[PDB]
Amino acid sequence: VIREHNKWILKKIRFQGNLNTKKMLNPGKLSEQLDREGRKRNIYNHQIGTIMSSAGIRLEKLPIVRAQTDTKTFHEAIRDKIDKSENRQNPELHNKLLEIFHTIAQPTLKHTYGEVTWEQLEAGVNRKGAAGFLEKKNIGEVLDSEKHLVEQLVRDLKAGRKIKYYETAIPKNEKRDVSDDWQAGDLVVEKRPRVIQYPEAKTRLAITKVMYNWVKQQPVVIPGYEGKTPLFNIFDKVRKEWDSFNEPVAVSFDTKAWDTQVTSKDLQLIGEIQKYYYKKEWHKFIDTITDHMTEVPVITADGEVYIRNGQRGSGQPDTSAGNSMLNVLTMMYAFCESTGVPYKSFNRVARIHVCGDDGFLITEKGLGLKFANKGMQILHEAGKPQKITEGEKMKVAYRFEDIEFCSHTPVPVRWSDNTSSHMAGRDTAVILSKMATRLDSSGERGTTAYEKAVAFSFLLMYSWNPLVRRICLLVLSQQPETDPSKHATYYYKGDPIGAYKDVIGRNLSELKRTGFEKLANLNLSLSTLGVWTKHTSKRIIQDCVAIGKEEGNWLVKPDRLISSKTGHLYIPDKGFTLQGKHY
Repeated sequence: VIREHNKWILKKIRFQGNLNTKKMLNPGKLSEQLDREGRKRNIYNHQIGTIMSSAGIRLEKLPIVRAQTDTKTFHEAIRDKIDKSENRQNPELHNKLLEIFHTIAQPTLKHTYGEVTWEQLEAGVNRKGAAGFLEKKNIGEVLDSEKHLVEQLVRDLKAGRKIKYYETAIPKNEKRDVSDDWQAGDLVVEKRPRVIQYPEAKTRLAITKVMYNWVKQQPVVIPGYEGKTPLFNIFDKVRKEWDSFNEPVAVSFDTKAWDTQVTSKDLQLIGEIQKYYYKKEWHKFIDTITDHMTEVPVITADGEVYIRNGQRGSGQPDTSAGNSMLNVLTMMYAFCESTGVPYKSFNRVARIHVCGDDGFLITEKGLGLKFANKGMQILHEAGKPQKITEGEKMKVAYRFEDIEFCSHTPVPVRWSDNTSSHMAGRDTAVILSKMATRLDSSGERGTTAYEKAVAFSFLLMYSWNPLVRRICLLVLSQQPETDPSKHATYYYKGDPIGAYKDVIGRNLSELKRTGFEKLANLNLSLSTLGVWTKHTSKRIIQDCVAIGKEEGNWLVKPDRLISSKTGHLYIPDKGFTLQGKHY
């Protein structure tokens, strides 16, 4: 019941309001927002978002929220997770971890690794890499001017001279999932931030420059390290392994705040394993840097200074390999300690998959459930505590289809030629949540050029999800007269629908059927959290049908369902997939 001269604003409201105002009209919310520096930008990706809004998709209900980046809570964070004594660990642990290491060392590479060229280092590096605190220039900026400085540092570290290592701590500015939360009463509006602690831009360069091989895992030498493999065919290889066992089972790793749990001795162990693969001319370097990481001086963004007793500073270059290697060793060790399986017999009774602290292992029911029970406690005294759940034991998968890994589970996908396979799945709500909120930060603002790349990228990753697929298509369907932006995860050269072939190996038009069950499960939060309406499915479909009925080769015909309905198929052309900003 507002006044007339004031109803013009109403035609600008795009979403339901969220002020919860009890005695003042809250008409809704707009699609623009005030940038941290006065600017007025979009909140979402306009194109993708507009289409989502065409159907009953309330972008507002997406389980996503900004992270509290304010000093008061940032400090709470550091106090809550980081402020802790080093974990006590059974004595001999590290001997046995080393022992286990030797059962998985690749002699063909022992003492072969050394420094690498500036050229291979700068391989799509993140020039916008943070800069330090006491440091002026950032990565890239450092490449250009102070390069030679990096060199003397390397040289300094090698000589093992004195250095002023310290790490900067800052809350991470990112939108986060609250899908689990909202799914349950708790309708949080923001979430604690991840606190990043990281080495100086120059130091990061020196480090990654000589340890490129171990850090980037060029020559993956970590058993089960799967963060080098593309998420579209990963569950396929795991599928194999699963089928090889009689009555398989997957046990999931679930350590609490892993980084905060890394011991000093854990760090030294990695030091050893690193010296195992590096030419002797670098062992002092390795020892030197490792001696520093056992007690790091951290300077918070606000100015505070705390002396952290060894843990993993997410920003350390070695984090990925470091945590992955240390994680597999500990879990293997844990498995053995639990079942009775001798160390060298690991690879014969089980298969392990890891990605940083995340990971699981496949094995015969018996051995797996054993690992699952005695596991918690063994792990607990190993210094890597597992999250208390309810059935006081590790999560056990009895169905391959239930394996959770790297934030995904497998998704069944039948192809035209009745052949099958598995794609990487996730909650649609979340796919949508990332689709509408990912903008190019490695840039600023938005263009259909960008969204097109975004759509393409999600096509490669989620073609099994109809909703998403048709939305991606509708996106790609626009401005064909313009090539994609290279600021996305991926991007195509030539014809998109082609490239999907170029990478997936098959044709989109061939995606005949997606597991019904896996899909019903992956669509729950959509209803439960009120993200979509009943009509949404139909709504988006017609949206395609419309474009795709006119005479022509419509790239929206690859949906076997839309194609059917339009009476037109799409005839692909060129198309070769590339990369852009993918980690």
